Amino acid sequence: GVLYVGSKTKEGVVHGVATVAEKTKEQVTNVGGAVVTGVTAVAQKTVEGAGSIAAATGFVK
Amino acid sequence: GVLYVGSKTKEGVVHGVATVAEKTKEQVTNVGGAVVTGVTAVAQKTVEGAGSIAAATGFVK
Amino acid sequence: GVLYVGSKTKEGVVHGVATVAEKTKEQVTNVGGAVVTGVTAVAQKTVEGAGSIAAATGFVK
Amino acid sequence: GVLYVGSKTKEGVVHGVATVAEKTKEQVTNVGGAVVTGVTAVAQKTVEGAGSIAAATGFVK
Amino acid sequence: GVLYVGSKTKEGVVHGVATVAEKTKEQVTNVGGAVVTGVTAVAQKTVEGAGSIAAATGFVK
Amino acid sequence: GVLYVGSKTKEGVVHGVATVAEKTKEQVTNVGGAVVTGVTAVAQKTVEGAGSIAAATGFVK
Repeated sequence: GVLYVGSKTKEGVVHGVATVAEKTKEQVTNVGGAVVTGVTAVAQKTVEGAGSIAAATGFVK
Repeated sequence: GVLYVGSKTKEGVVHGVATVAEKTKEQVTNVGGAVVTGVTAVAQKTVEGAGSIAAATGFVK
Repeated sequence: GVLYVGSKTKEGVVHGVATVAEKTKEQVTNVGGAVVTGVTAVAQKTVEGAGSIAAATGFVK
Repeated sequence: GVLYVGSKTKEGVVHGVATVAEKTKEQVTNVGGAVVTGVTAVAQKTVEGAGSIAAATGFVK
Repeated sequence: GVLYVGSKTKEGVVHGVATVAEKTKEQVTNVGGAVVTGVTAVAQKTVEGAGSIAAATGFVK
Repeated sequence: GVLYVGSKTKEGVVHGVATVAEKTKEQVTNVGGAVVTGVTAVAQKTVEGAGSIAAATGFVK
């Protein structure tokens, strides 16, 4: 079906994901999967089958 | 069916996910799955089948 | 069916998820699944089948 | 001596002089002298001597 | 002496002099002298001697 | 002496003098003298001697 997105902004500002750490001993950072982060961000049908986007670290020390 | 999104903003400002830590010993940060974060953020039908987006760390020390 | 979203804002400001920690020993942060966080945030039909978005850490020490 | 004028407005709107007439036979409009009309309008020492600003029509039919 | 004018506006709008007539027979419009009309309009010492700014029509029919 | 004018506007809009007539028989329009009309309009010492700025029509029919 139809999906109409119309925007008439003026002076937009976007930040997406942001990670910060300090004085840590052991850092592990994992980002992704389906991050989109726009000014007119649009996502549709990220999975349309028996499929996975499991951005799963699995820290097993 | 129809899905109409119309916006006529002026001077919008967006922050999405934001993580901060300090003086930690062992840091583990996992982000994703279906993060979108827009000024006109739109998501639709993120899963349309027997599928998973399980952004599941599984810290097993 | 129809889903009409109309907005005529002026000077909007949005923060989404925000995590903060201090003096911790062992930090574990997991975010995602279907975070959207817009100025005109819209989600629809996040699951339309036998599927899961279980952003479930499972800290098993 | 000192004359300090400080303003920190936001969204100001000013109209100055405004004349309107209708169905008149004989119209005579005279404006001036020391009209100032600002958003931070300031006037000082408009006359500092034996001088005149007499915006005086003198309709003598 | 000192004369300090400071302004930190945002979105100002100014109209100065405005004349309107309709269905008149005989129109006479005279403007001037020391009209200033700013967003940070400032006037100072418009006359500093034996001098005149008499914007005086003198309609003598 | 000092005369300090500081402005930090954003999106200013100015109209100065504006004359309108309709269906008139005999129109006479005279403007001037010391019209200034700025966004940071400043005037100072418009007359500093035995002198005149008399923008005076003198309609003598």
